[PDB]
Amino acid sequence: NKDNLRSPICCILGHVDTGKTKLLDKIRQTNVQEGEAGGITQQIGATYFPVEAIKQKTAVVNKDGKFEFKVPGLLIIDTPGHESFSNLRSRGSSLCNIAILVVDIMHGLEPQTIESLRLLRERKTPFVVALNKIDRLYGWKKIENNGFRESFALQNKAVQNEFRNRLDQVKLQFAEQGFNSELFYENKNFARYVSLVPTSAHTGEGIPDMLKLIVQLCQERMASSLMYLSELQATVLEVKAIEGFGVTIDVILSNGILREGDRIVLCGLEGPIKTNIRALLTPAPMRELRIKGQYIHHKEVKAAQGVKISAPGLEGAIAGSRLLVVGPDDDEEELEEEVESDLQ
Ligand SMILES: Nc1nc2c(ncn2[C@@H]2O[C@H](COP(=O)(O)OP(=O)(O)OP(=O)(O)O)[C@@H](O)[C@H]2O)c(=O)[nH]1
Ligand SMILES: [Mg+2]
Ligand code: NA
Repeated sequence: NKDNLRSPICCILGHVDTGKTKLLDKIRQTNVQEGEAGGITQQIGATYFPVEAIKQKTAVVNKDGKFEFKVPGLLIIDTPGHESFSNLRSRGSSLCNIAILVVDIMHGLEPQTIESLRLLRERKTPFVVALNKIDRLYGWKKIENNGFRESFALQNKAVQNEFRNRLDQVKLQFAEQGFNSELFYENKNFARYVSLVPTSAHTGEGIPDMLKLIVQLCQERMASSLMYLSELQATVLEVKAIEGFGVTIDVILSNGILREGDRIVLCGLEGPIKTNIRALLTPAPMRELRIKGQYIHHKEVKAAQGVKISAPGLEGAIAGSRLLVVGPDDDEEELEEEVESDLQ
């Protein structure tokens, strides 16, 4: 039932500078990419999108309202594309239920695209491809934040032909890597063929189509049990000292529910850590966990979400550690053993 709905996790993967973060900024209406050193992402990011927002941002490709939204929302995990962060792509990939693979339409598949495809294939993750930077097609005429088809229909013949040529090349490339793919509105087998959705992070065109498609992936490809909450599952992303809270952990809550005051167990350098949540915090909706802000204090947070936890004794917490909650009925040492076993 609806009071037990789970917000799924989507990872965005792709080669360096293909526009992962720029796409998320266009959706959030933020400017994270401009603040990044080097213009590159160097850590895992997480942003929560309430379904009310996704409905608004897909309205132009859902004008009558026939599309049925079932998810309460979606957590999207941003990852680096730079060669040196494979550990982070592997982590993000292992957390997600679905994914967006970003491909620069002007370049096609590149080395970390291929790395990413290996990850998606290994976990059999449902994904869609954002064929990004369509505004670089020579003579592209934009309508800001339009659906791709509406905009494509208005282009001159030369632009349409250049588009089709590049799409055909990118399809042949996916085929060579063992994936069949179709332009999204030509895909007759959403269950087995990858949908390609042309986008521009600069003009916003196609982003409504991409958001609709990732909801569809959650609702029509992700295992249906993952639409509802079950046993708590959570992963430590980072251990960071924060002004006025001391040593905190950033955590991806993958399943279940966290509560203020909860007593939690996780791996530490010198052994398991057992402590109490003094503050259970999130960013504002549609704002990055990897960005400093005023944080929202919660008594309760439901999965999936990226959270920050303040608790004594977090020094020595180990990034990548699983995290568990000691409930009214629990035996602790068992839990310690299984997180310690999963760490190794
Ligand atoms: N013309 C055009 N440029 C884009 C588009 N999307 C991204 N860019 C440019 O591409 C550059 C790289 O964008 P990023 O958002 O850093 O891409 P990324 O995939 O997140 O990069 P890494 O996280 O460093 O792997 C920036 O200069 C963007 O402004 C697009 O749709 N059109
Ligand atoms: Mg980035
Ligand atoms: Na970049």
